[PDB]
Amino acid sequence: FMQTLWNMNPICSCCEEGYVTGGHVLRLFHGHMDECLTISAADSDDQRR
Repeated sequence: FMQTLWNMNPICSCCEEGYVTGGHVLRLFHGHMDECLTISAADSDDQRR
């Protein structure tokens, strides 16, 4: 019942089609046909760093 005041602040809004904005998840592909920046596989002693 005690009053706590809150702010309402927008992160995003409507967006033009085919335009990349912040917050989306993508695949970063560098090369010609098939290559991407990846992290090492599970275990394999690389520690995924």
